[PDB]
Amino acid sequence: TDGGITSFVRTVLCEGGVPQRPVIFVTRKKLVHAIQQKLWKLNGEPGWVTIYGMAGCGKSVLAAEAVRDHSLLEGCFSGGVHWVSIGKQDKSGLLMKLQNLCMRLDQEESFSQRLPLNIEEAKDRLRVLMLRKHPRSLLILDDVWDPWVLKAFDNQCQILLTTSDKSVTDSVMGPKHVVPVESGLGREKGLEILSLFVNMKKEDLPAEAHSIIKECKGSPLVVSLIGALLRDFPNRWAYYLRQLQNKQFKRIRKSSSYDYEALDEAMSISVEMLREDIKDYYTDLSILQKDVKVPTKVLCVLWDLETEEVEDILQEFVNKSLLFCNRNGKSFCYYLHDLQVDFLTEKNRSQLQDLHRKMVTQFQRYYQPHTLSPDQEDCMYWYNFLAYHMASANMHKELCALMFSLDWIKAKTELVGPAHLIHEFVAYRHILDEKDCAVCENFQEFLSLNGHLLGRQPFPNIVQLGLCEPETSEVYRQAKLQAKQEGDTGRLYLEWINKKTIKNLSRLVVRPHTDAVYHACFSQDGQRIASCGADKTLQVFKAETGEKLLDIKAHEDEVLCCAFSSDDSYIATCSADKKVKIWDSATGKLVHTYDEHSEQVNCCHFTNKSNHLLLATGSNDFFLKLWDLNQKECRNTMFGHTNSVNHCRFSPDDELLASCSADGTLRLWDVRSANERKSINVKRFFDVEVIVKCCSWSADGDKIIVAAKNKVLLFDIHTSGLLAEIHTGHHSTIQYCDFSPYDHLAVIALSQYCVELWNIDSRLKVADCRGHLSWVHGVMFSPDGSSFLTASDDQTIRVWETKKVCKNSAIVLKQEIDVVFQENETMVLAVDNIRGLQLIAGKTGQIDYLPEAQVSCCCLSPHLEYVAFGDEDGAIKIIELPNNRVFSSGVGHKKAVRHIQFTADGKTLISSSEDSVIQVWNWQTGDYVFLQAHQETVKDFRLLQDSRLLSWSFDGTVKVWNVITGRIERDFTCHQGTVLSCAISSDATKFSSTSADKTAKIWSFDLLSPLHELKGHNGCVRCSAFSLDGILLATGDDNGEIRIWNVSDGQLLHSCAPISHGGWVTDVCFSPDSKTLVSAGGYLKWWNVATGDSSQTFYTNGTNLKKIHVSPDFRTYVTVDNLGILYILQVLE
Ligand SMILES: Nc1ncnc2c1ncn2[C@@H]1O[C@H](COP(=O)(O)OP(=O)(O)O)[C@@H](O)[C@H]1O
Repeated sequence: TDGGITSFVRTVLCEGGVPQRPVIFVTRKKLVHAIQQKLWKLNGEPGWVTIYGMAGCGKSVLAAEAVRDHSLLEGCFSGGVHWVSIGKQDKSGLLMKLQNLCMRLDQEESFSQRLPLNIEEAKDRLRVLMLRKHPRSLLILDDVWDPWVLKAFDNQCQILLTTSDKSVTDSVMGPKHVVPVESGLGREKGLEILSLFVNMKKEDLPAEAHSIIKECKGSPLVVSLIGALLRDFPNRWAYYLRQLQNKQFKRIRKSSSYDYEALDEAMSISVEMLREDIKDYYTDLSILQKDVKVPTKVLCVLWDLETEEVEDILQEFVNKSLLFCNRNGKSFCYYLHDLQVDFLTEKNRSQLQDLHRKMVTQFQRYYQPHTLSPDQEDCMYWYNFLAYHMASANMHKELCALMFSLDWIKAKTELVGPAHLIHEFVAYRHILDEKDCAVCENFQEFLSLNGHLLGRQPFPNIVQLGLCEPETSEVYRQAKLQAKQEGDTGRLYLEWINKKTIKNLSRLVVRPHTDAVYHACFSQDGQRIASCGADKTLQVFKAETGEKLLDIKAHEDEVLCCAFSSDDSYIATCSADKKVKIWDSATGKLVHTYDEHSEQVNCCHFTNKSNHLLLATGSNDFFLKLWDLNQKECRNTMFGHTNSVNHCRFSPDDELLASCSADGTLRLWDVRSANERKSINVKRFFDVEVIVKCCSWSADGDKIIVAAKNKVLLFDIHTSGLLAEIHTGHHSTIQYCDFSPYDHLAVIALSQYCVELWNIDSRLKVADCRGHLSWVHGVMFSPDGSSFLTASDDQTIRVWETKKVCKNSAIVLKQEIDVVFQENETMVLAVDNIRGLQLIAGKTGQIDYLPEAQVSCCCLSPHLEYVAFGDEDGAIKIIELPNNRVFSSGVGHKKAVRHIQFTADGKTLISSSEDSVIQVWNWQTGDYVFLQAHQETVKDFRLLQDSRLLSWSFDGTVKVWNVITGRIERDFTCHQGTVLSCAISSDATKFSSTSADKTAKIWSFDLLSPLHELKGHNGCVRCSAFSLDGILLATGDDNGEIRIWNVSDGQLLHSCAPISHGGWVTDVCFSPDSKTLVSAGGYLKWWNVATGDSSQTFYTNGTNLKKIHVSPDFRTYVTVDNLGILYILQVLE
């Protein structure tokens, strides 16, 4: 103990969070130095310096002592250092840490306020602060337990960590180091310690001394404790050597309590010796977890006291070495050494349940769940713990109360993401949602859809998000009320009338994981399913009710795949720990481990015949191993692939093995010999690298389908020729699939949550499957094919019954519709997503179908009665609804049919395609009128006043034909490149402006020169509309920007163009009162004329809407999201 401090060393250390010294200290300079060395030994280059040793051996004090020296600090870590007590944390745990470490580094919000909402995101926010804003800085990680934790800090920093297990640096690369520190200490120091406690100096240090130390085993913790004991009772020097002689502490799990023995005792005694008023107090601290620092106030609420007092009490403890503390900024938070917690949790074992109940109670006596203003030192603590303490005390009532609250949901999420709350619902399900009620799934399924939104600022109106749930759901009832309680307060909540029609309600959803499900598969009999994922476990349920049958902790890392044996006897799993495990489908006990791959493993599949039993695995080691489960060893290793092997199914007839790699080849192996028999290069792409995944065999096993980027391919296992090729969603990437045994059906996981299954051979999508809203990973048919399952990042497996998903539902449509706000009801007409078109009667499902050659656009005749639609080949037809059959079809049109529309009167159809000619079919009579623009390709038109019709194209040209006489009454060359949207001033029509690539020029059907150009928009005005007379015209920009310009020929009224919109502002429209501008693009969003927005609410599952249909009164709406969801909104009662 002395002084090498510099009031600088101070700042740098008190800043970063480094702890100070322990009451009494003994310069272990020999190692303070040992460590320091390895630190300079990093130079500039980032590295890893690990100070490991048995728990309670000094490390944490050693670390601090290392960076407690100016010489080493400046010129090395001149930027500073940051202490981060991590300890043993699960996933959600490390998150609360990182969240903290960020609330500290960007304490200036220098890079967006609000903390990161998840590990990954925090990794970055971190990597930035360390590599700028705080460079040349050291990161001190106190007590690390798992390798993976280090890989999150692997961001070019020089990190000094401490651990009780050196093997934590095997999941990270860099010039690592090691500074071994024994578990014990040396008598001379141990003595020093005692000495400095009793105020002696080895001179008066009794005989016992040398023996006591020998008993405390050197552990500075143990010693110091005893030393604090021998100091508070100067006589028992030999009395205690006696207690320590024989460890009279009795804990369950006697067996081999390593470091305990000496410690448990030290504690046992000192504790029993506390005064009889503060002794009850220390007992309560039995509910404070390892590597968790509590703040003064958390205790005030527990004990009904105040700062000073609560601090004095706890002081007596820190002084006696029964507690620890460090600054937080005038405010103090105290921790407990790991071992001391294990002590207490064992000692006051039978009392733990009550302490967690005495807490919470003391939290309701002072606070409110949804009233914790985020300035209270204790704030955080509660959010990420109140929910735990309650469960940790088993309080069905209490808990359900806090987690079934819309208000807590908001409250918490806005502060720390939904990341935690999501875990919790799953963790505390066992106690939470009991009885019969599924008031859970509701809140659970709630946290899945709108997951992405919560915690993301501008914070969503948690009420609307709820209104969007099933009527039956509690999330709704709580949101319906929350609303009806404020009736008339300038808000107005919209309401999804047909919220019911949508929702492909799968026959069953299962939630058994804490993290993304990466795979699943039915048992041969189809009765069960196994599903492994990043929750590091295996999980097997009934294909019936999801009734859990097995909950194994499979591996010590993420699990990339799993499958059942040929007779459902075993379930094997293979992961990134490079291990392949076989389990007992029955007992679920380990049955054997095959560790031979160099890299992670992915494909693991059993032989199909109930005769022989083998297992084939693919890895990133490029090999493919065949295991003979009846042998302690591997049966083969297929050297062959160029890159990583991904998928691989055994041919029905167990003689061939298929292999699908990243090297762009499909490869057939002869099981018996294990020799490459064929290799199929996938070259359908435009040297280029392509990855082939999912790849199943056909019934007869004389064919095989495989998936590469944006296609599925059917190959003849013989000719090695290609039999069929179906392209998928424009441009994405099939992430998985699975050939069905019957009907040529093949389900495929498209890019992100969208999952559609097709019908090869007819090569036509058969049915879309909107179900998840979080990246889908796996998907496959039950053996018999009757049904299929899906696994995604929303960490849920959902069974689906095939027959039912394929029926022609009006659930999902294309984004080509036409609305009819006929008063007492809204009527939408939409192009189906598969074949015909649907006549939807919003406010009474009533879905009527109409077969057809895959239309390309729809069209309703005001009065209904006649429905018209364009076609893909340019064909046009009209069908009369009353009859719903007799249809009339005119001839014309070379390209597909875009906008098509009926004339004011019941006859004459206008329709533009993808070329210069507009068409005016005055059907019924049969006469035709053409409008040879000679232009380029009419972008779109609009039925003007009296038989006059405004047109515009990729020529900046706008025109005013007149039907019944293809005669150009007006021509304008008002843009040098593609006109995009432009409206008329409806009332009268004195004006009619445009908006092309640049800005929006508004003119007057007269002056063959635009009134005043409206420059500014830095994206490209892609729409606009005039204010129902009101003298205003809003222009929707491309990057979300949206300015409202004023009808005074040329100005620049307010630009309420936030984004801090969501990609493209494809539409707008003013209220009949010229006060409410409602925009549409990535999602709906209203505004307040002249500065500020409004009910910016309503977010849709999907996005990139196009045209938002507003009824007359602005109290009814209709739109469709790129997920085929038809939203028919209508303001709340
Ligand atoms: N050099 C030292 N001098 C005095 N006491 C020490 C010393 N090192 C550790 N201790 C005692 O042990 C505690 C710190 O233990 P710690 O270093 O955090 O264990 P670990 O290294 O396994 O994390 C302190 O409360 C202190 O009384």
